[PDB]
Amino acid sequence: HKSEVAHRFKDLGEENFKALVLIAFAQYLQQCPFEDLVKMVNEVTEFAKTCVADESAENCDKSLHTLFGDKLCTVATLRETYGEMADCCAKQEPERNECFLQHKDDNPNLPRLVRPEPDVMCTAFHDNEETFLKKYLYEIARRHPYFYAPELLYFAKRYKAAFTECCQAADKAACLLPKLDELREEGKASSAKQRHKCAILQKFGERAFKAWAVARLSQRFPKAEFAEVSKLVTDLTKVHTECCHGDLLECADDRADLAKYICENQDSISSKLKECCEKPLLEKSHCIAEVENDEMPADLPSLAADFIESKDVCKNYAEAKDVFLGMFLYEYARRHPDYSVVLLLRLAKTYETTLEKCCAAADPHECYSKVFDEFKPLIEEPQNLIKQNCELFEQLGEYKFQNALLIRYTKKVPQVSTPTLVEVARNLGKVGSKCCKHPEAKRMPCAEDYLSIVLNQLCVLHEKTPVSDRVTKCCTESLVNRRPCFSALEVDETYVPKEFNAETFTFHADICTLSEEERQIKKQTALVELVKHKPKATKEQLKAVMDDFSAFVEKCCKADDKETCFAEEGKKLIAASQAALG
Ligand SMILES: CC(=O)C[C@H](c1ccccc1)c1c(O)c2ccccc2oc1=O
Ligand SMILES: CCCCCCCCCCCCCC(=O)O
Ligand SMILES: CCCCCCCCCCCCCC(=O)O
Ligand SMILES: CCCCCCCCCCCCCC(=O)O
Ligand SMILES: CCCCCCCCCCCCCC(=O)O
Repeated sequence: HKSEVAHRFKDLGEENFKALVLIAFAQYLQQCPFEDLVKMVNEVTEFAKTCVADESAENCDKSLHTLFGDKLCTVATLRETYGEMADCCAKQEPERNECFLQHKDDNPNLPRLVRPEPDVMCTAFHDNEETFLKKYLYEIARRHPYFYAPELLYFAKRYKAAFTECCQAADKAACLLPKLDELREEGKASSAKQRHKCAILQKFGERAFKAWAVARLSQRFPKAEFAEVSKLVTDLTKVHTECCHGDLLECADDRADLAKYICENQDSISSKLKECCEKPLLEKSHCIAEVENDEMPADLPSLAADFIESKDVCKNYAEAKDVFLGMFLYEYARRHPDYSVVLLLRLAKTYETTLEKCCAAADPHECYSKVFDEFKPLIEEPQNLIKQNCELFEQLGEYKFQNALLIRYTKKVPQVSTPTLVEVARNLGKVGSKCCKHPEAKRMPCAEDYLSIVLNQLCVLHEKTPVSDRVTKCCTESLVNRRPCFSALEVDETYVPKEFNAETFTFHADICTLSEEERQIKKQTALVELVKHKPKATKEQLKAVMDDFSAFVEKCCKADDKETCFAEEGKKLIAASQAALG
């Protein structure tokens, strides 16, 4: 208890310490140059080593909050660069750290991070490994100031491994670009999934978040007793509140406490944690969050005894409605690791609605008896959408699946900008690639994890620049209704076709040389524009026009005179297409 900074140095070790301190300063000091933060991290590291040698030395006795805040207040250009943030230095703890948190900028004005050429990256990696890796760690942390530093650190070690492996290969590019791409997607998805959990907490409140956490922990930890899940759900909520406010030291400490609690009580929680509970303090929390679902106990009774068929259902409910509803959710969820969390919550809200209505009626048991009937169609709707979409994904490419989604979603919401329709259809295509490789036992949770992210992204974007009442309705819907609401969108009956623009459907020989990704984006853009222009086109008409386009590109990219034929065969393509459509 003597030196917080000594204790975290000894626990983390110097290399992790230095990294996290760099991430933390970069999350706060987003416009400070790399060399200035490196010098702060080395001074903080020197000071922490005085506390490691003497837990009683000067200032070693201070809160990490206090030490962190004082270091920020030694920044010479604090007022010049960050303006009103420098006024936090005029306060004392805990007001100062509160004031610093109040001034973390969610979207700094920083240019997109452009990935250098593989050979350039590998020369840089070989020439100064430490500086190469620390600099991009800085670039990411300063652009992602709420991304949990220990997890940003876990990604950085995977990036290091990819460089170490691939800067061996003869084709550096063919090894490295696929590992970097997958790491980036997992990075972005991890950050999204955190933002989703903060939106549940922040937009729907503590009850909705705790319902969400009971279901998810009950699927993960099915041998856990309900009181043990209730306890974990309380602690989860404080971790997420702090993490959501973006207070790294408070969040880190609530996580370490919960990760120590879980590891002291494995036999009450899960047989899947032995691995995770061997790992250092730094990762242990993170390993737990990733653990595989435990096998559920054999010989579980059906839910009907307690929830459905018992005398005492209305009595037990009315005593403590949230506690009984929480029990139902735990019993349902621990039996159905194959259900989405949201599906389980839709069932618990149906059960709740039933008991509200049935417990007031003449024959309560007559009324609440039939409830499992209303559950079947709730379960079947997401299972059938997944079946139908994965069948379509299997029939078509990943790429032609995307094109099918672009036609579908453009006809439903043609007021959405082209670039966004292309990025939503392309991301949805990627959810089909990822989750259709699961067996149906694991599809619904996969689809939930990745669709909720796409839908949060879409709703954030739409809140900033709204274009459709129907999307506002779906985005402001209840947590359980959002995805069904988007699923219920029909073809827009009222949309005014977009006016013909020859420029939009004119191609050049440039298309032949473009990268695959970029060629696919140029064609998917034109397909959206075709649909905004001919929204009544049938799947036969659009398919006819797209195959003529495809024959036209295959003809014109192999022609003696590329440009002439792109121009002349282009005018014919446009004319035939207009006549055939609308
Ligand atoms: C996506 C996973 O469900 C993460 C999980 C969780 C579950 C429900 C709501 C929030 C988060 C999760 C944690 O984030 C966690 C963090 C620290 C310590 C233990 C944890 O256990 C966990 O299951
Ligand atoms: C201690 C945990 C008690 C949890 C309360 C369970 C209530 C489940 C009812 C369904 C409400 C789901 C929340 C939502 O509307 O998003
Ligand atoms: C399989 C990905 C292709 C994209 C669109 C298909 C969406 C299927 C909806 C699945 C819903 C699961 C979560 C829920 O219970 O609402
Ligand atoms: C402006 C975005 C396009 C509108 C569609 C939003 C994305 C679809 C999300 C729901 C998809 C679930 C599968 C479905 O039922 O189509
Ligand atoms: C009315 C103007 C008509 C012009 C042609 C429209 C072009 C849209 C084509 C997109 C089809 C891509 C399929 C493929 O990959 O080959």
